Amino acid sequence: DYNGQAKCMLEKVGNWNFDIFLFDRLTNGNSLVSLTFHLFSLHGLIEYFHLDMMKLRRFLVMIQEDYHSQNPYHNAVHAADVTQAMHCYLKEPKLANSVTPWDILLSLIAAATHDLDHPGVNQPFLIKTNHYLATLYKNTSVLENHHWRSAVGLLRESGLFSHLPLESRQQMETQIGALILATDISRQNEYLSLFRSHLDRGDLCLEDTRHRHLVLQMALKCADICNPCRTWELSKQWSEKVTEEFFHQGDIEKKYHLGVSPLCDRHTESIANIQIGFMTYLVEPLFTEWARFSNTRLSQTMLGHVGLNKASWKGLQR
Ligand SMILES: CCn1c(NC(C)C)nc2c(-c3cccnc3)csc2c1=O
Ligand SMILES: [Mg+2]
Ligand SMILES: [Zn+2]
Repeated sequence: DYNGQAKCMLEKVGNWNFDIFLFDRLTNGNSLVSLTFHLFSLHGLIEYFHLDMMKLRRFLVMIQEDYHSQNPYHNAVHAADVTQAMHCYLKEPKLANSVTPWDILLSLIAAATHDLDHPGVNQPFLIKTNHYLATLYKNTSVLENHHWRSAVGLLRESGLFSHLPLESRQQMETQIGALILATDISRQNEYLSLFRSHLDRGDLCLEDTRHRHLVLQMALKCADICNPCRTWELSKQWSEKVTEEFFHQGDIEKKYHLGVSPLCDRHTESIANIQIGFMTYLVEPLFTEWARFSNTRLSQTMLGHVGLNKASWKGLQR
């Protein structure tokens, strides 16, 4: 029965109300591999790049298995969700009419690997505990650099693009890296201001690769924080999961006298308040600029869901 209904759900992979949780349940935890394999096929990439499907499945599996399923939030299902959202944005007319198969290929791989091997604790925690990653990357986008170099290790190991020129492989690594690093939420002000200027100037030229890759970076930043732009039933689950993971980092900081990070203290913070401030200060500003770039039904739908989800969280207060 379950393999049947999964196939059926994928017919609706371009829907904003896709249900990634049911999809992962139906596939016995195989959502990222199964979703992304399908999108590679849907976007024609297996033919366009003469990909061996056996190596494709192996690469996708090494990615999926390199997420920590025991993280409440940062696991392969969040990756699969971000990949499905990215696919919806690639379908928006300004992207659909300018992106190349190569852009589509990098965007999906970057979405799929953007949180690879995430340890379930944030950058200030890794820095203050002297984790080896923080030294390796000199305290700068420590997580994102880790996800990226981990992704480059899987690309090399899989041999999936071994038949393409070395220079193409290197460029793939570099452009994926610029996409993943854009997901460092602590640098949102820099990406959002740059984006907002171009949008004020009206100077973006989507047949220019540099401009188009800045837009793709904005698209991936959207995909990564679009949980509140989903339906209430989806958004509620993501908010519980994200909060569980934050509160767990707080319990460790409390137990070991590490200093409790903002948002991680279960005794002074609530799920509702955490969501409301996140929506006001990070989600709405990004999605309002995004809706100026791509002024479509999808962008309105996304922003209506934020307004609605925000009223729900206020409702659940006093
Ligand atoms: C969409 C999942 N998500 C993420 N994703 C970040 C981790 C990319 N961040 C936050 C924050 C937050 C607020 C302030 C500063 N840093 C994080 C509050 S709620 C929330 C959330 O639901
Ligand atoms: Mg991340
Ligand atoms: Zn993420």
